[PDB]
Amino acid sequence: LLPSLEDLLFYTIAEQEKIPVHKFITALKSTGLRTSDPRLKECMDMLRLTLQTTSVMLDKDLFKKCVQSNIVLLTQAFRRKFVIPDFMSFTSHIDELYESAKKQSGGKVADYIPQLAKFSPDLWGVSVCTVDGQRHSTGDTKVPFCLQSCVKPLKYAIAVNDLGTEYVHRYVGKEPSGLRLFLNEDDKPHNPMVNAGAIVVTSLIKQGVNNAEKFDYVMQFLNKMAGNEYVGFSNATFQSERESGDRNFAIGYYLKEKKCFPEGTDMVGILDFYFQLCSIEVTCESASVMAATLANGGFCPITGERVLSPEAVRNTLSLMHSCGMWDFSGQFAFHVGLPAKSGVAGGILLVVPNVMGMMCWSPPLDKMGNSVKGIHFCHDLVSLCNFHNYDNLRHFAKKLDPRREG
Amino acid sequence: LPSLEDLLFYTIAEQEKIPVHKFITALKSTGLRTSDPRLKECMDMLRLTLQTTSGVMLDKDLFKKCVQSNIVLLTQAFRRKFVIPDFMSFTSHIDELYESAKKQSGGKVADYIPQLAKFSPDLWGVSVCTVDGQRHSTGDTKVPFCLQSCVKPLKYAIAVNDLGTEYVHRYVGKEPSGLLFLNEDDKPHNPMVNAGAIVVTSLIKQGVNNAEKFDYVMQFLNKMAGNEYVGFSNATFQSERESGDRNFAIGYYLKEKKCFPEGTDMVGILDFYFQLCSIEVTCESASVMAATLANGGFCPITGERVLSPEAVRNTLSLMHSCGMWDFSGQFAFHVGLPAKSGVAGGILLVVPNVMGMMCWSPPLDKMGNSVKGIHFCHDLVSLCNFHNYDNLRHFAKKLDPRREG
Amino acid sequence: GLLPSLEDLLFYTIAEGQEKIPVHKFITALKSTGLRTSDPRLKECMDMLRLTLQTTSDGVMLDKDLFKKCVQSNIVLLTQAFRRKFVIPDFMSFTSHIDELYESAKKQSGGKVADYIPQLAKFSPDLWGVSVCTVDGQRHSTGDTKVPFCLQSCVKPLKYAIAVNDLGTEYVHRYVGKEPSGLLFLNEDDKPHNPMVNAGAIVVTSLIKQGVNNAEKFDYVMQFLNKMAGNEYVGFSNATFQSERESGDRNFAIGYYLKEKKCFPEGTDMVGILDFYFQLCSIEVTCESASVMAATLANGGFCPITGERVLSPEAVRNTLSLMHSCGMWDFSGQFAFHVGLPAKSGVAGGILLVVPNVMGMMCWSPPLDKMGNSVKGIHFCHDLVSLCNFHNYDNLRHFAKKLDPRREG
Amino acid sequence: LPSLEDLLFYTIAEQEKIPVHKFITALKSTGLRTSDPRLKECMDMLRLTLQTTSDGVMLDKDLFKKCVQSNIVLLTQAFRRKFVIPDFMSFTSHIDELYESAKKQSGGKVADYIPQLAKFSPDLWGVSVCTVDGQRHSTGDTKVPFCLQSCVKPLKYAIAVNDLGTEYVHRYVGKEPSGLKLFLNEDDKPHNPMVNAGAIVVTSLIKQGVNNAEKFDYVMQFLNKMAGNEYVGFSNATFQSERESGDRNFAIGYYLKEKKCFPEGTDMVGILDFYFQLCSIEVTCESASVMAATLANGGFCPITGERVLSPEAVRNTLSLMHSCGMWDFSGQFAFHVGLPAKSGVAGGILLVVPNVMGMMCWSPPLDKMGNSVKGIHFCHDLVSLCNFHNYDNLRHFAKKLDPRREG
Ligand SMILES: NC(=O)CC[C@H](N)C(=O)O
Ligand SMILES: NC(=O)CC[C@H](N)C(=O)O
Ligand SMILES: NC(=O)CC[C@H](N)C(=O)O
Ligand SMILES: NC(=O)CC[C@H](N)C(=O)O
Repeated sequence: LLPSLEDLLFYTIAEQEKIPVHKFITALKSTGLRTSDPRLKECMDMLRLTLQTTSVMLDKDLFKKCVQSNIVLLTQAFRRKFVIPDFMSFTSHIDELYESAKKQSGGKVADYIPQLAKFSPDLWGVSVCTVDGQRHSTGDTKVPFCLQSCVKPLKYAIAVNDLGTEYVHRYVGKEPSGLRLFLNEDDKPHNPMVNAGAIVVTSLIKQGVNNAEKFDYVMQFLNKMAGNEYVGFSNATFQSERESGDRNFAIGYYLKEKKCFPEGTDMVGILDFYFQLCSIEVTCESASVMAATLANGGFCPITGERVLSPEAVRNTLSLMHSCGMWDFSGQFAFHVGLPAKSGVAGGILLVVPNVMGMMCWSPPLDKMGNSVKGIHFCHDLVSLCNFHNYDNLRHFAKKLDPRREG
Repeated sequence: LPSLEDLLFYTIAEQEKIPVHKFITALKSTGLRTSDPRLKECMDMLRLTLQTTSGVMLDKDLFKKCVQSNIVLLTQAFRRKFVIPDFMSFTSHIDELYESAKKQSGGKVADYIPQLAKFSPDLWGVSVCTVDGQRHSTGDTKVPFCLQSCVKPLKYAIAVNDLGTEYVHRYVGKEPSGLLFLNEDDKPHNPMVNAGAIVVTSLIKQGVNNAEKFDYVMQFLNKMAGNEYVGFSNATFQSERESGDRNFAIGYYLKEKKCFPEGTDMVGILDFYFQLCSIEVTCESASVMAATLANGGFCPITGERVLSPEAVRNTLSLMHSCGMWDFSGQFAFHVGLPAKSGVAGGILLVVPNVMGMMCWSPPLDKMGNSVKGIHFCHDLVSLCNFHNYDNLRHFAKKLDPRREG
Repeated sequence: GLLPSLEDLLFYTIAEGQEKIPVHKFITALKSTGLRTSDPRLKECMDMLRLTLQTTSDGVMLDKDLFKKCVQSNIVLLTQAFRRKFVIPDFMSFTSHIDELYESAKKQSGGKVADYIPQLAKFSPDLWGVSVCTVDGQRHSTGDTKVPFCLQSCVKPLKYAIAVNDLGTEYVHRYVGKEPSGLLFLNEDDKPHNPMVNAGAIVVTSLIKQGVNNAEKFDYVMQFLNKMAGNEYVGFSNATFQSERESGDRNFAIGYYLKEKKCFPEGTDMVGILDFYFQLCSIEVTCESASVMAATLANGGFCPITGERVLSPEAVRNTLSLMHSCGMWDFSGQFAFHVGLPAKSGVAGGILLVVPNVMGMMCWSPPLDKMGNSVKGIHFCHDLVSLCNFHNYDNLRHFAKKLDPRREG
Repeated sequence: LPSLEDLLFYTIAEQEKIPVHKFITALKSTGLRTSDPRLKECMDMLRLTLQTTSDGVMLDKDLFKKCVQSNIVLLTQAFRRKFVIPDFMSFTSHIDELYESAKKQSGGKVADYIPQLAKFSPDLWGVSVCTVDGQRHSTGDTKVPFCLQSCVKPLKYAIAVNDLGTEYVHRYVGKEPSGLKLFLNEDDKPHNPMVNAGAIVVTSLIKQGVNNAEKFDYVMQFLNKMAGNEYVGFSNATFQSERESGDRNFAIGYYLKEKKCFPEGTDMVGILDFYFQLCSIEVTCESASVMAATLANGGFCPITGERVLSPEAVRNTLSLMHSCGMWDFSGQFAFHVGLPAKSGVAGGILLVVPNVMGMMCWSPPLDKMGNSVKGIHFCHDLVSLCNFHNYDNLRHFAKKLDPRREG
């Protein structure tokens, strides 16, 4: 009845009675998946074992032997079922967008922390990870840098995940500021995407256990969001933050005075936990998986595991849309229309919902604290593709739609 | 090789002839209306065919004679290619949401003018027009009422269409205020508040007189509504102009702050502004206007291009963040849909790529938003993965009407 | 025992040991006290001197009989003048300081004549006048002190004083606040912040003489300013009034906003009140007549050159308090701290200035600084308090090196 | 030309010898206290004369001269009704009536944010007067120690301006009411020295360079001069509680440091400590009234004659007390009362009637704006009765009475 889906896929990769391993790997990579994709491990484990047998071809039987455990995911890849079918074409566009933004040399590397915010201004990296796990990187995408305020969406998602929308917003608002004292009309910080809200959010997570276990908890959570790619910690940055955090201590003592914390909070300990979270290191590549988890409804696209509740992800994307780019948030929301969160190390965590996640990193910031190259890339991207939140999917004038074939 | 009309014919038959009522009943179940302008040739031919009797049955060749001219649309309709395939199931959910909000009898009918205070608190209508022209109304959806601030996205869309983003926003901002009148640049905060709308009004069709400015807008609103009802309440306009002290304060303040293009007659612009607020619609015709905004600027029941994609994207963005007065931030967070409320009780609602809607009930909550409409919008999104930041693949237990199963 | 008459006592002081006093010698001695022979309180004495001067061809010598005859009806005021009982006893010396202060402020030629209406733009920037009227009626002017100009916002304390005079403190402040704003139309009770800014002045205007028409209201205020000015010059610039009404978009915005917020007494015709407000801004004074108005405020509401009670002590105290904190636009806080005098500036370049218990002054020069205050006048105010212990919180017993013109040596 | 001693002697012995009690009784009726530091030589010689009895309790012209000669100028001013309030006993009667009227105002809440303030009885109420000539009057609980709290804010600003001048001090602090927490005005300075942010900055200007123990002693020595060496103490219990519960003040201090509002070389956390100490300095109504009298008298302490503050310091302090001294009530207090005043959370109101007298009113129960209810009531009543409003007129003042005039 059914010519096995393995056999079907074998005769679309051949046409020619055996398939060399290199030709299978090359074709796989042209789909956008990496050979290292964790959902492909059994297939790659079977390829490693078959290759050990001789100093290397593949009949229909050996092909079924290697692909049968992952045949569904491989088929969607090879039959152009992914969110961006023509990924190689899309990748060329990202590279042009990267090169155009590389010429933008304005901005100043933040210097308030000595601790390696002596980063080179020429550092510039862009990483893409689609909701189906297709990957592309250009530039300095393996270099660790601190999330800084890029961590704010992530830890708010964690808190809404563990505690729910209602409890979290007992303590922090859900709206942009006004031209920004610290607290809105209900004497809550305005939203989780500014320092006061992030500090209150930090006090909500894993209450009860000590700070060392809270950090372990958040790290394990970030690991799931990144599909177990690079997450780390900059103790140097942490020490800088805690010695130069005069504004944050002011916020902390103010929040404590206005009774903004859940009962039982040690505010100075929370501030320390806050500085730790800002000092978490990612790379562009690992951070883009984190964004793609947000783009994919809370499922990590390269592992398939449910990481956040959909309520946590919708809420996070909403507040990233309106509050994520500091004083530029209103203009960014209007011209780019994408959930994004910037950080003072030069990172912009960018989310194209249902499509892809991205991390852009260039240390030189503009006057509002946003990476100059990153802001430029974001504008170009949406000017090229119909990814703006309120672009139309049918009628989009000169823009390109990478979700489509023609 | 075999004809599209025949394939469609063989789908509706099973049975060498299709009864006419069978064809019509199947067509309406898709959600298209018999009166759809894109179906006029089909329906005229059906009407003419029945006159020249010879019975009431359509064989293959007669079927081809009738549907030939609109075959593409009739097939997208019949092959379940529309944005909401199981439209009748969705329709029944709309009615449920309608009946829930009907019971929310709270709020106060606006009474700063006699025309608004006249309206019964119990008038409540909801109308739906998808981006493919599928229609559904429940309640008081053929009762005329004034757009009031619901016109503000529409005239801004007209301004961006004729003038572009960069020009228009020399005069008006693009953010919620959070709080007045002017932002840090001495511009009104956004086009969705009186000060910004008054300035947007002064950008439209500069040079010509007010009668021609108005007719230019009315003809524009007619295209957005697929030529359904757009009218004018002179009674409301006269009351607006004699009780709008606040609006006169804004207008003089704008003139003092030099907020208008050079050559503006501010009191004339205020008059034009009051006229735009007094334009009348029904839920049904306003829902087509919203659907045009849902459909990238093409009117879904006529196929006509009305607005630039740029105008539509801008308007949706500012409706999202600024369209529900002091509730805008909470609406964006919990509903996540572009919407615009007005003091007559209307909420102009857009679900991008899906549909436009108009909800109307005169009683307002103390933020100025129709109580029944606010309740309906929350219910709608609690039920369907329509929130701007819902996910289209993983959406918990929400219903997705774009799908079949 | 009995009485050697006060008239004869005074005659001997003026008659330096001689038999008769020539009339010119009496006038010169009188003028040296600071009083003007035209002082309304001295009219009988001057009438009698004029009658005596009629009997003779040229000049007359006054014996004690003729002296008592001319002087008897005003002998008390004349005795205080001549026995140095006036608030500034050595007025000639003080007058020389005012002239020095005047001359050095004359050199401050910066600022910009207001030009939002043509009438204000036409005034030359070198017009500069300063006039002093003490609470005892001693007068001094230097510069362009008889040139009419519009009170503009300088009228704001005056109509507020009229409203408190007629209506009381509690009623008036149902409608307007009593504090400086800081940073925009209404305070937290939805009242204009104070009567010294446009919104509060417009509301104050709607409180005065309600129920009669605008023409009768203006006559009423005009008569009131005449009393405050001791019947010196008060007028009206219809040209300024017309330009104000056609140019004041900000004031129309304010009036529509106040109407919206229900800031007016019930029954107010708001555009009619705006018209009345433009009229009040267009009232004309000179430095000399305006200094008498200031001196009425310095003197607890008694006009010092007529002795008539013009305003209640309550109206005057309220007015001086709000001029102190709110009278110099955005510069009020600095002016209160460094000058410490109730003052009120206007866009024509006037600064109505009060030294309570001492004197009133009008300084006028059209060129304004970026805050709307006359450059020369502001310079003069600072100099005056650098020189004399007139600051609100200068101490009257220990004031270090400042002069105190109230004291003899 | 007869001698001032003899002239005064005749004025008192209407008749060849004055009894001592008669001299003392007439002296106290001028309002001067027999303990006045300016009268010590007179008082010392009087008691020494009583020891060597002889004549009895009777003073002749030569004994009177021996006793009063060293203080004759002051005693003559007193006895010849030349003090600023000549009929002091009558004025005293009015103060008493005003006191009793405010005593019936039992509203308000004692501050409870630290236990030291919470333990004070609501019914404590005292009012003390010291004129610029040293005339003294007290009614109620005027010998009960309480903390200055924010009443110290004008006193340390006055010290700062005295030592450093107006221009330097106001590089760091503004000179106007705020009207609109905010913390900072447009120039990124605290609005004025009468609010916590400005006071904290002013605290950081005094005796820069020396340690906090020496800064504190410098200030205490300064307050003791203002108070004519009457009680100035310290509540370490209040200080401990202040620093343990001053979250808001730590917020301000870190914000101030973030915005670079301190002089360079400032240890903000140590300045916060010094600030809590200044708030914990103790006075009584009687000694605090002398402090306010010093401000009333252009910087001279009226019961010692000592120059304590420059006139510049005093004028600045009185100006900012006028417009900024009663928290959110400042604008209304300036309009209706028109007197320089400073309230504090322990119930004190430091009150200055310039050229006339200083006062301290104290009652712990505060109103919703932080001001003592009985004290606010007394200040209104005082100015309703007397032409002491800054913009009252000294010649035409309606039905008010002027205690400076005789009739
Ligand atoms: N803006 C950022 O990226 C955060 C920087 C730093 N951790 C702060 O809290 O201010
Ligand atoms: N909210 C509204 O619908 C406003 C309408 C009304 N005409 C106004 O301009 O205020
Ligand atoms: N400062 C002024 O004198 C302004 C007066 C002017 N007529 C106005 O109402 O604005
Ligand atoms: N406000 C006061 O008078 C004292 C309390 C104030 N919180 C302080 O700094 O001590």
